[PDB]
Amino acid sequence: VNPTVFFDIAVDGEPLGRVSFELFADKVPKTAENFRALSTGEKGFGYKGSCFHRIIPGFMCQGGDFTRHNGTGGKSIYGEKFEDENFILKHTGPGILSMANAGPNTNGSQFFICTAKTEWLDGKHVVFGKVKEGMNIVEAMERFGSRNGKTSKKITIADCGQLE
Repeated sequence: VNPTVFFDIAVDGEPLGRVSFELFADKVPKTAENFRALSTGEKGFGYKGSCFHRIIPGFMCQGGDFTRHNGTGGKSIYGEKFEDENFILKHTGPGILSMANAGPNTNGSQFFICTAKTEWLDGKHVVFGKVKEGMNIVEAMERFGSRNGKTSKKITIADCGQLE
């Protein structure tokens, strides 16, 4: 009833496992359709084959930059950027899926998964989903990042698509 999508994660090519995310289209529909369409790839472009470029252990895993692969690109299904839809949902704990951005109303395609409650980001980043299964795979990816976010291994979304 809320869509579910999955990413299959690979570390330098070696399969790691699958993470599935429930997307709260009931509360943040524009934001959640944007992540759903990029996971299926149905508009022509999307997340398949891209990497997690910034992983800061004990905080969050960030990816979604499918154009420049380092945090300087990405785009939404609506344009380069779109507005912050609302701030109903908050960063209550691990598994929260929230949009990364560069300031007010600059959402594109980059997202991050919280591995901690990060209440200081409330009202600054739009929360739109959470880990349904595979939290242990997010924990395992977290072991490859560092204090400044550089990764030891290339963490890529080998495959991704919808499940519900």
